[PDB]
Amino acid sequence: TYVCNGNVRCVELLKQYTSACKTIEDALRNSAMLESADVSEMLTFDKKAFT
Amino acid sequence: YKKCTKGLSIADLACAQYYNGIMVLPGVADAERMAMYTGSLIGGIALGGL
Amino acid sequence: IPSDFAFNNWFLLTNTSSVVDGVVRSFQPLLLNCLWSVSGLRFTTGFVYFNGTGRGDCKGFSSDVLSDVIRYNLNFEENLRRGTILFKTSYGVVVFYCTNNTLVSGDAHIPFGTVFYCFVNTTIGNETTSAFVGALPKTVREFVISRTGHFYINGYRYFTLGNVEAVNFNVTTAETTDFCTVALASYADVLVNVSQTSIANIIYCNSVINRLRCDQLSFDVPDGFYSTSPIQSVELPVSIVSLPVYHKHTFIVLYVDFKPQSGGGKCFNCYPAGVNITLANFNETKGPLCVDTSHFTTKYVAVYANVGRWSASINTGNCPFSFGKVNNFVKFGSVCFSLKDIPGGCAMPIVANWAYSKYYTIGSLYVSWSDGDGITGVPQPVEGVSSFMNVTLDKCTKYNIYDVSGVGVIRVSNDTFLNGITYTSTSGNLLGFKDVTKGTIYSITPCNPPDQLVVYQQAVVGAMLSENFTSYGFSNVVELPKFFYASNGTYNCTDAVLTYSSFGVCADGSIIAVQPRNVSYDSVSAIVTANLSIPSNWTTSVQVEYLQITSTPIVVDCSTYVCNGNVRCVELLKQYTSACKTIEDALRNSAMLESADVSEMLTFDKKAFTLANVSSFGDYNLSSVIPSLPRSGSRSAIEDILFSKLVTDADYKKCTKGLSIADLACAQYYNGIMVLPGVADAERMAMYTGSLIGGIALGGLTSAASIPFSLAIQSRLNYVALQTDVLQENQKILAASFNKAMTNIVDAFTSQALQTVATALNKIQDVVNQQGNSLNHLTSQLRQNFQAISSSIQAIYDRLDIIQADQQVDRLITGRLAALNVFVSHTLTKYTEVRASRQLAQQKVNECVKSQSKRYGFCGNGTHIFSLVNAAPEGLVFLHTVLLPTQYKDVEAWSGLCVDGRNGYVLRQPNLALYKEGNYYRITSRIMFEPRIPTIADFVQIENCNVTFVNISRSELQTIVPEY
Amino acid sequence: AIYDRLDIIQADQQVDRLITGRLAALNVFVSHTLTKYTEVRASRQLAQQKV
Amino acid sequence: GSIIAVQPRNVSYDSVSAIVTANLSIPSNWTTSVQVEYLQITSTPIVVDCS
Amino acid sequence: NECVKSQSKRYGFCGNGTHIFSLVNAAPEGLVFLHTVLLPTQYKDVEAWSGLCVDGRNGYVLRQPNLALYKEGNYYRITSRIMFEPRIPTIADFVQIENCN
Amino acid sequence: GVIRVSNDTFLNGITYTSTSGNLLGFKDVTKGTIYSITPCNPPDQLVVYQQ
Amino acid sequence: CNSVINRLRCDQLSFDVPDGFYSTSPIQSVELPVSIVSLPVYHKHTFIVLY
Ligand SMILES: *[C@@H]1O[C@H](CO)[C@@H](O[C@@H]2O[C@H](CO)[C@@H](O[C@@H]3O[C@H](CO[C@H]4O[C@H](CO)[C@@H](O)[C@H](O[C@H]5O[C@H](CO)[C@@H](O)[C@H](O)[C@@H]5O)[C@@H]4O)[C@@H](O)[C@H](O[C@H]4O[C@H](CO)[C@@H](O)[C@H](O)[C@@H]4O[C@H]4O[C@H](CO)[C@@H](O)[C@H](O)[C@@H]4O)[C@@H]3O)[C@H](O)[C@H]2NC(C)=O)[C@H](O)[C@H]1NC(C)=O
Ligand SMILES: *[C@@H]1O[C@H](CO)[C@@H](O[C@@H]2O[C@H](CO)[C@@H](O[C@@H]3O[C@H](CO)[C@@H](O)[C@H](O)[C@@H]3O)[C@H](O)[C@H]2NC(C)=O)[C@H](O)[C@H]1NC(C)=O
Ligand SMILES: *[C@@H]1O[C@H](CO)[C@@H](O)[C@H](O)[C@H]1NC(C)=O
Ligand SMILES: *[C@@H]1O[C@H](CO)[C@@H](O)[C@H](O)[C@H]1NC(C)=O
Ligand SMILES: *[C@@H]1O[C@H](CO)[C@@H](O)[C@H](O)[C@H]1NC(C)=O
Ligand SMILES: *[C@@H]1O[C@H](CO)[C@@H](O)[C@H](O)[C@H]1NC(C)=O
Ligand SMILES: *[C@@H]1O[C@H](CO)[C@@H](O)[C@H](O)[C@H]1NC(C)=O
Ligand SMILES: *[C@@H]1O[C@H](CO)[C@@H](O)[C@H](O)[C@H]1NC(C)=O
Ligand SMILES: *[C@@H]1O[C@H](CO)[C@@H](O)[C@H](O)[C@H]1NC(C)=O
Ligand SMILES: *[C@@H]1O[C@H](CO)[C@@H](O)[C@H](O)[C@H]1NC(C)=O
Ligand SMILES: *[C@@H]1O[C@H](CO)[C@@H](O)[C@H](O)[C@H]1NC(C)=O
Ligand SMILES: *[C@@H]1O[C@H](CO)[C@@H](O)[C@H](O)[C@H]1NC(C)=O
Ligand SMILES: *[C@@H]1O[C@H](CO)[C@@H](O)[C@H](O)[C@H]1NC(C)=O
Ligand SMILES: *[C@@H]1O[C@H](CO)[C@@H](O)[C@H](O)[C@H]1NC(C)=O
Ligand SMILES: *[C@@H]1O[C@H](CO)[C@@H](O)[C@H](O)[C@H]1NC(C)=O
Ligand SMILES: *[C@@H]1O[C@H](CO)[C@@H](O)[C@H](O)[C@H]1NC(C)=O
Ligand SMILES: *[C@@H]1O[C@H](CO)[C@@H](O)[C@H](O)[C@H]1NC(C)=O
Ligand SMILES: *[C@@H]1O[C@H](CO)[C@@H](O)[C@H](O)[C@H]1NC(C)=O
Ligand SMILES: *[C@@H]1O[C@H](CO)[C@@H](O)[C@H](O)[C@H]1NC(C)=O
Ligand SMILES: *[C@@H]1O[C@H](CO)[C@@H](O)[C@H](O)[C@H]1NC(C)=O
Repeated sequence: TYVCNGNVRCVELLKQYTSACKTIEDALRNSAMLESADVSEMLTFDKKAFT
Repeated sequence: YKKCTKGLSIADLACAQYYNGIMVLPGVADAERMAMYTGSLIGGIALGGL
Repeated sequence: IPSDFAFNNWFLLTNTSSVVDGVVRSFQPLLLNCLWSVSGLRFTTGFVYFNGTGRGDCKGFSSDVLSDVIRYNLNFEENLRRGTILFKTSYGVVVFYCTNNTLVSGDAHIPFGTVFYCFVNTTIGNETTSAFVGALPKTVREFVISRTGHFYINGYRYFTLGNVEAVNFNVTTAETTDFCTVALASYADVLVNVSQTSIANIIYCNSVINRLRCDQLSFDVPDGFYSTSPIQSVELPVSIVSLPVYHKHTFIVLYVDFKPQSGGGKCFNCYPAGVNITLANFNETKGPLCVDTSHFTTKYVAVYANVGRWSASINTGNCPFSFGKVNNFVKFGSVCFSLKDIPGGCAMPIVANWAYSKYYTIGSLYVSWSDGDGITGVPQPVEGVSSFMNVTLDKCTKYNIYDVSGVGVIRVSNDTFLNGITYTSTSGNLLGFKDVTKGTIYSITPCNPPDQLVVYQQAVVGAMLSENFTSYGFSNVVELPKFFYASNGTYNCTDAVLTYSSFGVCADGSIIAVQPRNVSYDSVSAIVTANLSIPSNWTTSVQVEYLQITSTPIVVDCSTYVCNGNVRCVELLKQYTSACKTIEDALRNSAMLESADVSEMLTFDKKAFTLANVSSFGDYNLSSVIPSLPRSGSRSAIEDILFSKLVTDADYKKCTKGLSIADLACAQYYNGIMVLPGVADAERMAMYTGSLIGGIALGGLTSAASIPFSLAIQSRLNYVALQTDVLQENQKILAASFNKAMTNIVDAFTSQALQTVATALNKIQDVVNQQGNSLNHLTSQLRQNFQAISSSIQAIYDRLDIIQADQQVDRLITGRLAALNVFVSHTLTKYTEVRASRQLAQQKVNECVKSQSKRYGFCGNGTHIFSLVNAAPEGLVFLHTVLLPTQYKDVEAWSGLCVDGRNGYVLRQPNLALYKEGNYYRITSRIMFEPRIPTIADFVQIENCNVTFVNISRSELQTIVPEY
Repeated sequence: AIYDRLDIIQADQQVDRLITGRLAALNVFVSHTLTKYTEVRASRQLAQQKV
Repeated sequence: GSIIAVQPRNVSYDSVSAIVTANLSIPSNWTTSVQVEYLQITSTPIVVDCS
Repeated sequence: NECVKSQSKRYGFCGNGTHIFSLVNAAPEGLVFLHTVLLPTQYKDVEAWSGLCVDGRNGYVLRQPNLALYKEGNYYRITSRIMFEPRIPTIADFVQIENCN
Repeated sequence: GVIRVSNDTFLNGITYTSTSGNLLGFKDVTKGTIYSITPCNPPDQLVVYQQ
Repeated sequence: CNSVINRLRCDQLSFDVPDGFYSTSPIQSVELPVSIVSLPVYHKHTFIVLY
């Protein structure tokens, strides 16, 4: 999306360099999921506290 | 963005981001649980093991 | 294709040098059409005409299709069978001679199996030429040739031909079991895993799962959220919106005259061609032409149907614009093309084809231009009426509005938008345009919004979409507010097997409102009358952590890494030493700094050495974590499993000799990336981890031996609170839970605890990925030449004389030093971050491990008992045993009662609280139900008695509290 | 518009120098995201550590 | 110039032990040793005019 | 503001041992400190009991973790876990426990 | 560099190159034997003491 | 700049280089016979000449 902009040809050429990009987007994705895990872990909910 | 790719309004800046692929994820501390949490703790300030 | 098919005879096909032991997605002719079983192929093999006439079974799926490719895989023993090879092709016949004997004619047999002067006669037109066999194949196990004519034998294609019609495998077979099969097949796209010259398996890229998996460049992609854009690329009508103007005729035209010399093989004397420009009339006074007005038009006309095998075309000369698309909404000003050559303009190459054998290059009119807005091109020849503004709204469209091209659906919008004709976004893509005729406006909605989808258990169930639609094989795909959720499976919403920050997902695909982990913690409260709950029966749960503690030390020689051993590059580099010298000095001193720091942390105790003995643990059977007993010499199961998973340190001295091909790490020495032996190398690192791990059950003592562990742990916990129990069942149940965490969690290697270990494992694999792709990012920045002709400095010297050699050499070194400073600055950011995390790790091993902190939320998410520790790839891992609430214990608590007399009690220290279990009073802790005997040492006097409080005199206080 | 301007071969040439530069800036951005992650990690430690 | 197997700094620290019958060692006669530290506390403020 | 003003109760923080106080000066764009500290130089032998409980229903456990008895002679003294200081024995640090071994 | 005789089938292809792109070894056309390439000038690390 | 010490010191662009570990590649640059490995093909005469 960010580089092809929806272009099929740019997609085909990009795919051969996936390893770099795939690594990039995997890093940011896993780190997003990591930090989301971390926050969710911090997140707690109490029925006593609600009221 | 699902609701801004239709309708009679010109898309907002954030919607333009979806169009360009900068998918801004809904915030981890989205309003619902974030508020439930901030509330749970803020009540935990005057609430103790009881 | 069968699964588990060994296909050992089949092989990979590579244009360039073959890779080893890697997985790559690629296009291969793998859509097998007809097996065409050999069935003992005899001397009269037969001719294939690119047809399904194959003597074979179709194996169900992919039964029969137009056969696009023919291959000759060979399955036979190491035997010589008399044979000949004859090739039939459109150009003409090809015959192959050979002679096993040294004589050129010799004996006309191609060697079969392992292994001669052979020749080939190729007749083209009426001319016959002879080709030398040259190199003799050791053994041919798979042969291949295409229609397009590419020929690869196990890769490294020697050449490629024009095309072919038929073939014959003129092999006389003495053996009855000559072959199993020899087939025809068709192209496809697949992926390939080959290891150490042996293929493992492949994955067709058909399903959604297999599609994304192919994109993952692996097998069995793990569960998670991934982005897909499945929008159909099928061409659709494209609406045009334009600005009103009466179109003057500004369309370029062309003519050509190609003398028709025979386009067959025999073009010994073949004529050239002369083209005459048809764009406009030329007066030789002024060479350049002009534009009548600012209008959109361009066309190309030519005649090429003059020869049997001829095509004439132009690609691009020295100017960017590609002729023939000039009409595709291009805008220029006063380009003023001229046939006669003039400066400041590009030229265009013209070429003629004769079956690709020879290119009859000619040069047509060079094209000149000026930067402007007037000249323009439209695919339609005439737009003079100026009422043509094609418009499709809801359908997918391609659009050009006022020279802006995009793809999407036009949505009618009603807004004044009086500022200007059009508005573009921050990126620059137009959002909407107001119509010239009436002031109405149309927004542009993107045609192909990106889609997010979820795969679970190697299956895609559920997808996050913007449309209310069921796109799955299951039954129901519900809707949602402000956003939609796609899962075609039924919704019983029994329970959620997946959890994201803003949603939850059932095993069946039912969506659930994100529910945060429900936890009921207990916090201290002021002296009050209430019914209270204390944690009583705990069992221990390992909460695994991973701590970065160093980074892999790396040193780079300026000369090695940039010169590559080149003396000339060394001489030029030396003048810029100050920068590089500063760089390598910084990284070197910082390496020595961090090595000093670790060594300073490193300690060794003779008392501790022995403490790794298995006798100390007793019933605990910690064993796995226990450092192994010295094997008649002067390492734990987890560290070993982790090492066994080190997939995806030695001395290069021993790999620059020997019969083995060098390993990847050895290649690093060759390229000058001298990876230093790890500071915490195995020897002292292990001696240290052992010394401390024994220091956990070893305290300041005269001897160097162990103490019974059962009495020993009691002390670490006492730091948190005074144990008044004698018989510790918790020990044995925490051992059963601990070793069950090791059984199960170590099986996970090879309960929220499981989430913790999943996080830690993902963290270690993260740090291994980040280091791998860091140095791979470096060695790929060496794989790329910023501006050079090529990356090889040597080959550059071959290519170039000194002066311009130095020019591209130093632009290379400037870019390499730039990336190198980037890398050393990432090393410095890694140093400051590994310094913070060293502070923290060093800060917790010496505290939490040695003496439980009084800070809850630090280590253990509750009352903490002690922590284990081991080594890990470039980091530490700990196992903080802790005490948490499992069963609460009811109690009643008074409101800090003051005695009726002037005596009245307030708290002597905040961490205790009375309660009334019965007539007698006991003062259990705020962190356990331990029944501390009541005692005066914790009392205080306060006058003001609230009658609502205890009724006791100072005398029977002794009968109430056993103060003395 | 580059595809409109260009035939495949040199189209791929300017396309891939584009993507090389875009991936370069993109790695710059993901590395600033990683520096932001390590810093927001320190400050998460501290915030989480004070609440 | 003789090479030696890296020996880490030998140190015999003392850590607390649970109530037990044993012969124990307490530090008695100390003399003070300065352990110098250096702490970054600011950075050299710099301003640049675009023009 | 901490270690300098009031010695931390965290060993391994400042001084690599028992810490006494810290000096401070300025430096190019930074600070430098001189953390005076107390470290082991000469150990002092002692004998320590296994948290003995009295024969009567009275029996002793530790009132706070940082001390330890020892038997220097017939009389008992309760030196700290961080020094050989001879704290006079005292009831303020005692507790009762029935089970006598 | 110096060519070192190597004995391995290496049946995948004629030649193999490293991650950098420098060839590691090549198999002979005549007989299937292969030769590894060992770097001519390995970098050296040296220590200076008391000048 | 004759001795090893004075050689590295000249590279240090200073005097009395402090004690430490430094990288040197002293391999002789003297020209040596260079072996050639090639792919079998009967060479047609494709050599440019000049007058
Ligand atoms: C080693 O080097 C050699 C060269 O020395 C490489 O060989 C080349 O490889 C490329 C692909 O990497 C080949 O291009 C492909 O040609 C395929 C054959 O199709 C031919 O006929 C069809 C129908 O008439 C034409 O459309 C093709 O292309 C022609 O027309 C297009 C129009 O745009 C022109 O641009 C071309 O110049 C031609 O004039 C061919 O003549 C062809 O099927 C294939 O197309 C698929 O892949 C592309 C890219 O993804 C898609 O855009 C296209 O839609 C097809 O993709 C789908 O098609 C299949 C059909 O089964 C569907 O099932 C799937 O959905 C699939 O995704 C492409 O055009 C090139 O021809 C070839 N050179 C020669 C002469 O053989 C090797 O690849 C290389 N190997 C290594 C190891 O790198
Ligand atoms: C590519 O191939 C497989 C995935 O299917 C992975 O490597 C292969 O793993 C199999 C496991 O069955 C190995 O088979 C075993 O090899 C050992 C070693 O000789 C042998 O003792 C056993 O009897 C069994 O045959 C196979 O050798 C191995 N192939 C390799 C290493 O090339 C690998 O993960 C796959 N690649 C990826 C990353 O997809
Ligand atoms: C055989 O191949 C030829 C092409 O040479 C084709 O014309 C014919 O249709 C094929 N026959 C069958 C039965 O497929
Ligand atoms: C096969 O080759 C033999 C000799 O090599 C020849 O006698 C025979 O005619 C050939 N047959 C065909 C069908 O080419
Ligand atoms: C080509 O074939 C002819 C006869 O078919 C033969 O005389 C000639 O020697 C062949 N060319 C060679 C062997 O190079
Ligand atoms: C080829 O056929 C032979 C029979 O001669 C058989 O032994 C061998 O297994 C086959 N090779 C395969 C299936 O790869
Ligand atoms: C444009 O409009 C005309 C008439 O409505 C039609 O003939 C033509 O096909 C249309 N073309 C496109 C691309 O919309
Ligand atoms: C085209 O070619 C013919 C003959 O080759 C010539 O008479 C004519 O002037 C040329 N140009 C145009 C624009 O017709
Ligand atoms: C969503 O799609 C379903 C499927 O047909 C349809 O019944 C429903 O009316 C649609 N709702 C909206 C708001 O588009
Ligand atoms: C799920 O819902 C379907 C349809 O309402 C129902 O038939 C089925 O019994 C339900 N299953 C469970 C486990 O609730
Ligand atoms: C969290 O809340 C639900 C709501 O009633 C309750 O059933 C459950 O006991 C709580 N969680 C656990 C693990 O007990
Ligand atoms: C809970 O407290 C009330 C008074 O606050 C008391 O009467 C009751 O007995 C307590 N609960 C139990 C189980 O004793
Ligand atoms: C729970 O605690 C009580 C109190 O000591 C004990 O009697 C009981 O056996 C414990 N139960 C378990 C399962 O540990
Ligand atoms: C470990 O201790 C046991 C008993 O404490 C003893 O039998 C054994 O010899 C010890 N290990 C070694 C290596 O001596
Ligand atoms: C625990 O002890 C038993 C017997 O001593 C032994 O068989 C078992 O292997 C030990 N546990 C582990 C994990 O080795
Ligand atoms: C003290 O006791 C009185 C009853 O006489 C009551 O009204 C008041 O709330 C109490 N105040 C406290 C407990 O602070
Ligand atoms: C460290 O160990 C050696 C080994 O016997 C010992 O001689 C020495 O006393 C220790 N180090 C110091 C500084 O005392
Ligand atoms: C060491 O302890 C033993 C008993 O554990 C004791 O007999 C001995 O006297 C102690 N050492 C000294 C020097 O008193
Ligand atoms: C060591 O400590 C003892 C105990 O006070 C003291 O008498 C002796 O003088 C001290 N020695 C030194 C050198 O400080
Ligand atoms: C190449 O080989 C020939 C014969 O072995 C010899 O005359 C020539 O000098 C050699 N040259 C090189 C550069 O090895």
